[PDB]
Amino acid sequence: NMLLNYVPVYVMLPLGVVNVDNVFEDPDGLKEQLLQLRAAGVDGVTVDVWWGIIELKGPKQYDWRAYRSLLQLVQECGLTLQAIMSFHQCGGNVGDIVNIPIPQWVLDIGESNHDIFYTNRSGTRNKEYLTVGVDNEPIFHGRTAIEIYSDYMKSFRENMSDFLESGLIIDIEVGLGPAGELRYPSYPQSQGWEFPGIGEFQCYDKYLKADFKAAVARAGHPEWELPDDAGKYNDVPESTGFFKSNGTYVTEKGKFFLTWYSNKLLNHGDQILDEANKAFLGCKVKLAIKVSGIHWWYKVENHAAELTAGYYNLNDRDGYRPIARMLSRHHAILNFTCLEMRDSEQPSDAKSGPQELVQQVLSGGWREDIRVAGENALPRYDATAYNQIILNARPQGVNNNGPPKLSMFGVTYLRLSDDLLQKSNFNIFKKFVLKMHADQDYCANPQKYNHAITPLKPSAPKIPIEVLLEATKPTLPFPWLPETDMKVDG
Ligand SMILES: OC[C@H]1O[C@H](O[C@H]2[C@H](O)[C@@H](O)[C@@H](O)O[C@@H]2CO)[C@H](O)[C@@H](O)[C@@H]1O
Ligand SMILES: OC[C@H]1O[C@@H](O)[C@H](O)[C@@H](O)[C@@H]1O
Repeated sequence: NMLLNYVPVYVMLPLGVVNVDNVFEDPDGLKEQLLQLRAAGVDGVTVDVWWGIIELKGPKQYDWRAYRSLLQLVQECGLTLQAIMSFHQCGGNVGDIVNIPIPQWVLDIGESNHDIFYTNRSGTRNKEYLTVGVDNEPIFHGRTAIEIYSDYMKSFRENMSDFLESGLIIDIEVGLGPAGELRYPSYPQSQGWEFPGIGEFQCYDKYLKADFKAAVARAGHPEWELPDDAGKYNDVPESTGFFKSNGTYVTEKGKFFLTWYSNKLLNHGDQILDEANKAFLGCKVKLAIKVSGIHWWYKVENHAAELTAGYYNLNDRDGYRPIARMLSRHHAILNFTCLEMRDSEQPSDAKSGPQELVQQVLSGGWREDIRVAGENALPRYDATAYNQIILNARPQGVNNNGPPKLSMFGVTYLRLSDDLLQKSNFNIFKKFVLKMHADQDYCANPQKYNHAITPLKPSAPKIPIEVLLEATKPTLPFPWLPETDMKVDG
């Protein structure tokens, strides 16, 4: 039955639906919009549950009231919800039209210890997310960074227990870095970065620097230092000593560094997912993480932008499949934040391969047998963008004889706004939804399309780093259709 080809669609809510003062500003206005979404067949909505808003007053001083009101309204409107545990700041990344810092009490600690922030070679501290360097340092009034994240999720679970039991929440997206994605803040607009700059390594805080020095010493090269020839944010690879042909990135020193740098992210994600699994154990919800889509420089040997962001991906080394393998033990979903782009839409001097990157990432996930989801990177309202999203959702089209061999677990659309509801735009959006649903009407019971959610089980045993890195072996991607068989047209 065709319903087996159904891929659910979710819509991200406006940034700041509950403001920095923890107030659900305009319920009536949101309601009108939500009702239009429900009428259009949208399965659910997505929202940031901001750490800086909820635990503002002080350690474990949570206030869930405003969010309880929002969830209540969402439920009343007949929509499901994807909740993002947002442990990051809103404001310095593309589209961030509102400023929401992390808890002030944490920022106060940052005044006496600047090394709790990601730091670049020049010494500039980025305050949008706590460096992985302090994940296990008990410097926050007795707690470590991971314990803070853990306590937060447990409080959410307990205080929103009625919504969880009633099945309102479909999945919990655990924020793991800038913009909620598992990556280093290598391309900060707040520091002057501009596409398609290669970005900069963010491993200069005292915690990461010390870990590196100890590591190279144990490797027999105590004299090795962090990269000093990688250039600046807006450089091009060929103008740097680190990324040029036969440059530092290909030397024993460079390879060791890149492995160390990317490994920190894998472990960061694995340890926090462990806590998320314990916090939501038994609940009918799934776990998910977000991976950034860094398509610029993907078509040159150095893959410079990916490397500075923490994804050690080269033409002969898969830097994404190891992440997918790590996710399997947690039975988590890999959410890829860039599915609507086409190579031809990118300037040629950027050497961008968004289409190829998507194929590589989704294929790796399916090969590791995990579920994969995604979202468009930039606001788009045209047919071509929707058709590309639909192609990626079902790479080999629909199957009239049963379920498709390949399909994404869901797609989240960024973002709900007055522009989207404009007559003509919303008209196209409705067709996008219909096509994602494979020409079927909105289906309220997820079980009908094999998306039933069972109680979250405990995570499987820890997978050693060496086994994770075996996933770096390059593999051929699954075959992709040149265009979707379920086009929106125009
Ligand atoms: O509201 C979710 C999330 O949205 C923004 O980050 C997006 C980004 O704009 C996209 O281009 C892509 O990278 O996915 C990101 C995460 O969904 C905000 O910048 C971020 O703070 C917020 O959590
Ligand atoms: O915010 C950065 C964005 O700027 C836009 O002008 C470009 O078209 C995007 O490709 C880029 O990601």
